Amino acid sequence: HHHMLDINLFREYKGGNPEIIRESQRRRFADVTLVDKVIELDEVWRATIGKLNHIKSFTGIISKEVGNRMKNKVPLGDDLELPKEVTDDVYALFTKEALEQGSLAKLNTNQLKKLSTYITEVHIKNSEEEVKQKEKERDDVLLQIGNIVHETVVVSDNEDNNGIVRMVGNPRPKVDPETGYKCLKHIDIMRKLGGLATEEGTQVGGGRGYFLLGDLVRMNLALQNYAIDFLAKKGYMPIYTPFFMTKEQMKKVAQLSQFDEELYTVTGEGEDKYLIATSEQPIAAFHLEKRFDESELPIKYCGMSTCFRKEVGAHGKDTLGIFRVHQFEKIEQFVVTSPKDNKSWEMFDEMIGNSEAFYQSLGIPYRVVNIVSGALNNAAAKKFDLEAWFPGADEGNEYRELVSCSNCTDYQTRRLEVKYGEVEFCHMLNSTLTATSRTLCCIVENYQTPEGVNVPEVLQPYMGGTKFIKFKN
Amino acid sequence: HHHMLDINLFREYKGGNPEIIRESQRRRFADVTLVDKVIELDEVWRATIGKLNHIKSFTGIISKEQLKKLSTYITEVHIKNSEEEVKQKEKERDDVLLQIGNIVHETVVVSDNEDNNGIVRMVGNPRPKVDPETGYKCLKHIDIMRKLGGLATEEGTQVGGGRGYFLLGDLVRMNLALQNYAIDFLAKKGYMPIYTPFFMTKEQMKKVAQLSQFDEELYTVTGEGEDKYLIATSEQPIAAFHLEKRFDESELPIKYCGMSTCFRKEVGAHGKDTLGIFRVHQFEKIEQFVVTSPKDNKSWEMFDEMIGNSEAFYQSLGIPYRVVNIVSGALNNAAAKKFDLEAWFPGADEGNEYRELVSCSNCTDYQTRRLEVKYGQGSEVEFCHMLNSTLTATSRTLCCIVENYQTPEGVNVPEVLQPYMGGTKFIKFKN
Amino acid sequence: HHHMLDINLFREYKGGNPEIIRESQRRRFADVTLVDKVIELDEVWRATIGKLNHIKSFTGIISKEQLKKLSTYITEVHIKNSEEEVKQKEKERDDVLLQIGNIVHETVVVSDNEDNNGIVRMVGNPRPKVDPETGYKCLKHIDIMRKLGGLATEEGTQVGGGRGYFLLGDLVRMNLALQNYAIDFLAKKGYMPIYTPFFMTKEQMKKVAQLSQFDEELYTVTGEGEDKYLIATSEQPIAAFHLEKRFDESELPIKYCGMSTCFRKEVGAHGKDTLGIFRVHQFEKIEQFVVTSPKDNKSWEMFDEMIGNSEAFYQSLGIPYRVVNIVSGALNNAAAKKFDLEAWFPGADEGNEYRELVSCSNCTDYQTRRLEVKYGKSKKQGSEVEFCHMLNSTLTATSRTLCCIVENYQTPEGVNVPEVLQPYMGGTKFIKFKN
Amino acid sequence: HHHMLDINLFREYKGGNPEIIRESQRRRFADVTLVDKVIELDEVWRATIGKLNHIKSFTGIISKEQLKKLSTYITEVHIKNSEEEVKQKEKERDDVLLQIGNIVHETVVVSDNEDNNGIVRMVGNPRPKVDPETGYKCLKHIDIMRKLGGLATEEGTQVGGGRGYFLLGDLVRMNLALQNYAIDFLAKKGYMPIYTPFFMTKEQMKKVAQLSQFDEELYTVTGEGEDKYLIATSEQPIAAFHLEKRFDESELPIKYCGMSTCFRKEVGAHGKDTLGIFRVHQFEKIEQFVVTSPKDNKSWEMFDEMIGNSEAFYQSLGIPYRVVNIVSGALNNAAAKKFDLEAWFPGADEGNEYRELVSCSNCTDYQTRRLEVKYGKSKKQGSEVEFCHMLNSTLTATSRTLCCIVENYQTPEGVNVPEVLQPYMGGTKFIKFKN
Ligand SMILES: Nc1ncnc2c1ncn2[C@@H]1O[C@H](COP(=O)(O)O)[C@@H](O)[C@H]1O
Ligand SMILES: Nc1ncnc2c1ncn2[C@@H]1O[C@H](COP(=O)(O)O)[C@@H](O)[C@H]1O
Ligand SMILES: Nc1ncnc2c1ncn2[C@@H]1O[C@H](COP(=O)(O)O)[C@@H](O)[C@H]1O
Ligand SMILES: Nc1ncnc2c1ncn2[C@@H]1O[C@H](COP(=O)(O)O)[C@@H](O)[C@H]1O
Repeated sequence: HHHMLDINLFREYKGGNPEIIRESQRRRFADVTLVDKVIELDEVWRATIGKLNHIKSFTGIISKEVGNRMKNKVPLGDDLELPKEVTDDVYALFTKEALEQGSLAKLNTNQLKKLSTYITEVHIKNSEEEVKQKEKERDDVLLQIGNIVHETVVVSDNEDNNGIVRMVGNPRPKVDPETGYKCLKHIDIMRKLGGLATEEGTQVGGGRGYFLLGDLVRMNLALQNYAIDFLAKKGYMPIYTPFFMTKEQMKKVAQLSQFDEELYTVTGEGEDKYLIATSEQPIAAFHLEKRFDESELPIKYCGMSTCFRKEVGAHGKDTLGIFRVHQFEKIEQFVVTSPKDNKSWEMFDEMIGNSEAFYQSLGIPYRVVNIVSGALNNAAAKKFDLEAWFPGADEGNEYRELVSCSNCTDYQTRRLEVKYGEVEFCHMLNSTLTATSRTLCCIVENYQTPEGVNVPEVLQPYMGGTKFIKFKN
Repeated sequence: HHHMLDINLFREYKGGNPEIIRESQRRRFADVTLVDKVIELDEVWRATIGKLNHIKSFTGIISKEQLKKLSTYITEVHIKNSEEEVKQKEKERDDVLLQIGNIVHETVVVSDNEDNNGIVRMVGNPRPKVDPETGYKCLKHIDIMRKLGGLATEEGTQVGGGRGYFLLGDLVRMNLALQNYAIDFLAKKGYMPIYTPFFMTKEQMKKVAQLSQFDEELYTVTGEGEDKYLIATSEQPIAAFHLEKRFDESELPIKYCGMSTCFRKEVGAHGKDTLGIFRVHQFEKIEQFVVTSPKDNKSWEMFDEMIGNSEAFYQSLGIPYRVVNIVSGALNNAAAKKFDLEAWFPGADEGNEYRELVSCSNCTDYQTRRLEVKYGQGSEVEFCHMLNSTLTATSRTLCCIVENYQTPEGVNVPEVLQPYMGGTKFIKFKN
Repeated sequence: HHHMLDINLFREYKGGNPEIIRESQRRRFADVTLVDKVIELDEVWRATIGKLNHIKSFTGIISKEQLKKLSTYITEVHIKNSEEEVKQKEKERDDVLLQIGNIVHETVVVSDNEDNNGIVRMVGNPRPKVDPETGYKCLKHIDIMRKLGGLATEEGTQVGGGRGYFLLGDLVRMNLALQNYAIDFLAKKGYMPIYTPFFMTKEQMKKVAQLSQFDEELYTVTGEGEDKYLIATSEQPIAAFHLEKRFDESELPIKYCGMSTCFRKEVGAHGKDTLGIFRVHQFEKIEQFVVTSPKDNKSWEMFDEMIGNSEAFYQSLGIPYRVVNIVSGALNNAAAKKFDLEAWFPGADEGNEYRELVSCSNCTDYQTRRLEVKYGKSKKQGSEVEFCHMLNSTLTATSRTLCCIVENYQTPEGVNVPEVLQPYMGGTKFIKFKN
Repeated sequence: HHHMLDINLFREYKGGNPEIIRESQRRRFADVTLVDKVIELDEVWRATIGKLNHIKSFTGIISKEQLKKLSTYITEVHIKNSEEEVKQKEKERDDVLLQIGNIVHETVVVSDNEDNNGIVRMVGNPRPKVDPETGYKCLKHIDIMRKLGGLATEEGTQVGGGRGYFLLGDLVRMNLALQNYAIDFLAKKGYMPIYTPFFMTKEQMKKVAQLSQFDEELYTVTGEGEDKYLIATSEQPIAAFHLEKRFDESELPIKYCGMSTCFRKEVGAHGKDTLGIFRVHQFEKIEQFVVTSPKDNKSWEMFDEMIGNSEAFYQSLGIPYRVVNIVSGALNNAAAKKFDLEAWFPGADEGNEYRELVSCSNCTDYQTRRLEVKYGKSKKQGSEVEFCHMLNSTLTATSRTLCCIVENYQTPEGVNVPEVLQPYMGGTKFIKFKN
């Protein structure tokens, strides 16, 4: 059983288990004290409701006394103001001892009706606002705690400890044992094909800018076309998205730190917008405030978009070619599931399995890696990456991520109000199928020859039968 | 013979013909007085150079003869003053010249009203708006796509702002099929596929776009490096790709099959074409882009080839259309001539059935001058010619396809696209 | 001999050695093709000058001898055109050259992974994380500072945004003691104190910062005059202080004790080091900054002297550390070599105990070229003048140093004040936990 | 008795006294009609509540007794509509009330012209501008600092923009001595040192600054998270530190020794004080900041104590000064009273010899209302709770104080170090002119 993060989990008196949240924070190497802060604020909130109900009882105590006086035909008295001693402290009049000793008998009936009005206007309203402030204060701390980390996640703060789950395929050696031919790197291969112009690309579009030319363009399309067919046949609905999102929409699907490191701003028509970093962002927002029955789940989407990333944190990293760029196309798996019966965890296995079958069909060797708990973002309960073999890489850098697959359970569906059926929420998952510029880098390295690049068998029909791309220089 | 716009054409005494430029300005319904301003500024410029040479000769007259202090004074006070003043008049002259539009080709219909666009030819068998044998009236593209379950404008606008959309299901696969087929179609005709940056730096965009496009058309993108613009068409980065390059006759023509998503603010078009994905802020477009020699009407022959390519494309899709000669008053400053292909939309409102799907333009050397795309003379060098033409903008082409291929039960897939969609022949209505 | 990066080094037939530049690019894991692009552009530039001078000969042959209009045409159409083409090719060559990083020093560990940073030496006696006799486990800096009542991250972030903090009470006094002691420490070594603008104009900042720093590191400040940047380190304005100056051998070296608040966006480090004041947007830093002669390996001797100063500083504080040789792939474009001092944090999570407190870099003439800090007031070499060298080294960044002190000097009852800081704290020897 | 500005004071029939508010507006030379506008809006607000409660009676009369749909209609169309109208009128009333300035204290000089600032007292023996025996004329601070070699406005403005400056050498050490001595001085009086964020979010800055400060005074800082403002004084973040807190009598007063760099656009002062570091965009300031009980004139006693602290500070430095009572028309909206300390500048132009070094203000509860700094943890008075009082007073802004020191301690050969600062300067007694 994997827990959802909600306020009840913090409440030891209501069947909750706050130590689970502390343990998740420790595995995230995050602020463990947030758990006790939420508990403290929740208790103050609940105590504040108790005070409000205590003040509200004063209303009934007054009206009952007024009612008894009217039945007994007691004169109302003059239109007197409340004594300063009463309004200095109305609480002192409503103790059991004070009432028995005749606290209200000191006031005529006109004064009792003024007192009730005063209590409503000055004390009940003040307490009602204080209840709202404390509720928001608690909820604001709760929003800072990350999703519960799944028990199968490797507990570590260093991705050197990412668990190697399995290895699939036959990675060609960097140096051919019979001819001594050393595998070239993707950028040299693509330039030797005449298919890549980083010089005009950066002149025209800024850093990391590129033009792709010729057969590499046709292979770029072939990958997209095949990926969409591949997922459509597995029941994933193809969906093409806006590449813009309004800022208020983006704030519902992304972490605030992504805004400075990752997201471009776009201005000039209507509200300022962000360019999307992944079709997962608009496809998530697509579900804003919707409700789904068990009979309507799961919902499977094959998302398609160009993706834009500022890569501010990665200056000086992967600066050669189109492995790490600001602009690339990506085919994405996106699934909404029931929150019941470990279905989202079963869907996680299905989605990483889809990506594995995809790269096996391409003849791309890879390994599946279990991402350490300290590196998960706040939404993910678990993340598997597929790291593919790059036989032209510099020593030690041969396995590089091509795919990430995450189960976010109900972390984002809560923020988007994607309800199931004290509401319950759906679960959401996402997984890369293929980001094509980096997959093209991997293909050209694994399929290179001394004369050019072989086209993977499964892509040949999607390229009009082209079997081979010959070096031009 | 079609004239290029350069400073020599303004100079009647040097073999030029400024009345050609005045007549071109009248056909554009533009500021005709700009021609006389260039002539006046050019004459003042030439006289200023003459005064400088007259001043510089004073140096030589002196040199033959404490007599050096006068000579230095002439250099420091007069020669420098005139040499800088020549630059001021030269930049001033060129600044007016840059405002004059390209010479309008003789075959362009001369008019200020696009109601007078010339209908060059009509090709195909457009289906009637209403089937005479059943009474079934063709639906509009937006209704067709929604009945297919393939279009979500509601979530699209919530997520992406005005005109935002999601496309779903078989329509997505048909969108890709159009792109995949278009690229194959042009690659087989010798057009090199090229995928471009969708960003351009502002200095680069200023070389390939008119200044008004920045306000009406181009989004700004910020956050990494210099502020940039989203491209409105792959023609913009592909043109910039040729910045300061030079080509021989043997290296021409250069033919590109450009591919990109395109982004347009459509500020001038609020309230126009507000239903569906006919006019949007974001769409994919396959573009023909060609650089030619400036000799022997080669660019005009390439113009005919390019509109012919688009015609063959829509014939292969079974899309009826007409070719339209855009009136001189509607040409932008770069274009010497523009043909549009307007396709039949049987679901359109009465009178609105033919709508632009393709524009095809010969800009001769107007943009290559600004980009320094030289042909092959010192400063008397010549420049190449550049042309561009839509092959297909896919969201609007999809609108046209579903209207022309609709039935009461769904949408037939055009025959030529079926292999590009895994063999799908028909898309059934879901609601 | 360590080479400076200039155009002459690219010209193999004219005494240069471009393979040295190619090997530096490989060690940086950077774009090697830039070297050949500069060579090609320089050759076209030199050929364009050759064509221009040959056209200029037409004047002497013709003008010495009514074909006089031809001479004007040749000047107006060909000579002017060639002159403009030379200026364009020179700028094109120089723009690519500016993209190549400084020549990496031969003693730098060659690697793309900082796991291979060379451990040069270790100094001190690091206390165990767990007391061997009592089992008391060293607390982390943030918990210590909160138990002292001296750190308010809650009000800090509400008032100042992410990573914002207030410091209160004796922790403030210790923060100040670090700054005052550091400034005295460097003054005794001949480093002149200098207080700088914390704003810099874009034109000047562009000469001392690479383009990636504008997105990852530098805040923009607006509202008076032109938009400006907050400094990330006093190294930036102190370097710019030397703009367009020339220094003779007798006027070097120039040693400055830089002091400022420093401002850093830390965009690349979202989610990293989020607890306490180890990594913040705002901190004070006492900085060693030196201008040296370019002769006789003087800047390399100064590099050793500057890391030695920082080492003696942390020895005097009783802070154990190690000196680390930063791998070539991690150096920024300006640095020819960088040593870090990584101090012991006994409260850190397992495996994270040694963390950077100091960086020390020799940038030789990479920045002085851009700032035109020339060597020699004489112009005898014309445009072949040499430039001074510049170095910088942290002495102490005080919020992170404070974190290190409180972890290393903690007891179960509070924090001992390091002996050398006690006179700077009115004799306070100990700060007691309040909760 | 000094009144707080709250809605009850506007209600003449309910124990208030609106003429007191009108007279405060007249003394401020501000908009008197705001008082009657608040009165009118409050009356309409109270009448709207009366109509709403009367409509609510329809439920009890009707609902107690198939005309049941009428009750729903009355609730859906009239009661909800009246409830919204009450909230709107309350906000409309409160928005006008926020525009009225704090009640001006009775001891404030009533005038619109600061020429009438009251001279409260003068302390010290100001040296003559011209030496009576030698005729030596006192130099101005900028010339002194340049002759010491300690001030670089040329590099300062090139690097940092207008008014930018570097300080070098012993002037830096004296700048630092002022800060360290000031912090020790206030610590002995029980003021806790506090170091603050120099950034503030817009939501918090709006609670401690009036709208005109955003255009004239506050820089905007952008690039990480939301746009923020640079602080103009540590008073701003230290006030915000108390957001939504409640303090009992036993927890007051709260005394802070604020320290920060301060940033000011000085847009209103272009062309004013353009020579040297008397008026700059960036300076360090040691600040007295106090929260007091609202009872028994305690904040007015604290005001006297705070100006007294500043006076003893400048007496210890041997700086002659005068205390000035700032005219009512010049007070900002928050201040009920403001005293300035104006020090003697013997190098100033004729007539400009006394210039502000210190401002000391009692803001009573003007800001604590906006920050919800409540008095008493008990809620026995509900929404009729009282707020604490807040005061602030400069101890020393060091660049301007340095200007005053060098003019007052100059000789023909250099500058004497004030006796009390000598231990803070390693015993340096004198700084000699270098040129
Ligand atoms: N800057 C980039 N350039 C190219 N491909 C990228 C980039 N960032 C991510 N990708 C690809 O997209 C996948 C998903 O990335 P992420 O959403 O960061 O998990 C990666 O595994 C890569 O294949
Ligand atoms: N805002 C738009 N939305 C969709 N398609 C467009 C839009 N603007 C232009 N197009 C398509 O792109 C082609 C070229 O347009 P233009 O570049 O204006 O000549 C048109 O004929 C349309 O097919
Ligand atoms: N964001 C930061 N917060 C606190 N201290 C920092 C930060 N960045 C750098 N430092 C300190 O400043 C020193 C020099 O940093 P750098 O200029 O990056 O080499 C480091 O060794 C740290 O001690
Ligand atoms: N622009 C400035 N430059 C230097 N010192 C200043 C500046 N503005 C204010 N000060 C100092 O700070 C004190 C308090 O200023 P204020 O907060 O305006 O009352 C003044 O008395 C001056 O000593």
